[PDB]
Amino acid sequence: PTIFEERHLKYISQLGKGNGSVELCRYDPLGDNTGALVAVKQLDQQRDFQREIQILKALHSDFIVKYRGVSYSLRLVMEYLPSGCLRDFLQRHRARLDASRLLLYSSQICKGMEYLGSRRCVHRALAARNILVESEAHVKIADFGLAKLLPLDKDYYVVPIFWYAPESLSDNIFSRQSDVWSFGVVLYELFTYCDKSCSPSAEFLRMMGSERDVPALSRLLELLEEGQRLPAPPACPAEVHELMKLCWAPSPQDRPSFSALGPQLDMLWS
Ligand SMILES: */C=C\C(=O)Nc1ccc2ncn(-c3cncc(Nc4ccccc4)n3)c2c1
Repeated sequence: PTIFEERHLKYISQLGKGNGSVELCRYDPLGDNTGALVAVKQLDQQRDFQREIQILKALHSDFIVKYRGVSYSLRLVMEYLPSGCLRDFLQRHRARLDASRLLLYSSQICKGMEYLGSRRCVHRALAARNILVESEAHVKIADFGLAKLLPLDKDYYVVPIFWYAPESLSDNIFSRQSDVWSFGVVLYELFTYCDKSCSPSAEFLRMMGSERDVPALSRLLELLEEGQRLPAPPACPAEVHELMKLCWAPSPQDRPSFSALGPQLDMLWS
């Protein structure tokens, strides 16, 4: 929880890039390569980094990536999770992993989302690509770039689409209930071991009979209105598929809470 002097941050590698980049650095004030490793995020967006840091300063959970401080143009310094993105990890260790492990990860993501809910924080971005793996036994939620704190008196706000709840698609509405819908897509992703051919984009594009890279918002809404949903992945226990279907109830108030999904996933693992 400190200001990291830029001169002491020794660049190791680029971890990711998007809309924005995350760099693996060694914080070496001594200058003898004994210092701890950190992940440094760097970028009209002064308002957005101000928004993101205010949220991250306030989160303290073993299931949410730890905010470590700042460095300087504002840079955000976070803990580094050595096993990287869940999407990469599941694809590389598929043969060595099992349904038990995916239930353990599902339970941990659900605990972090319960915590975010307790802070009236909407994550919005939740997807396997922003879940990070600390160790074989532990994952954490990352990417707070689109996160938002709800007002005290309003449980929603108005702002890829394959993780979004229908109200987000049709009315630009986001809430903790739309985060539950996205969590259902994450459960789907975990159970495919993040396989590219069965990704939410690949599967929804097949279901919609699309012959293009970019989906049509109107067609996805039509498919969802019909009651169509992502199928149960081959590796998927029937119990988990039922939980996904609940997260995907068309009305937000009819979706389960993370506090209700959580013990169920925990038990399936245990
Ligand atoms: C798959 C990319 C990757 O390996 N990324 C990554 C690995 C390890 C790690 N530790 C900490 N972070 C981190 C820290 N703060 C923010 C972010 N932001 C994002 C993570 C994942 C997707 C998008 C943004 N990551 C990483 C990141």
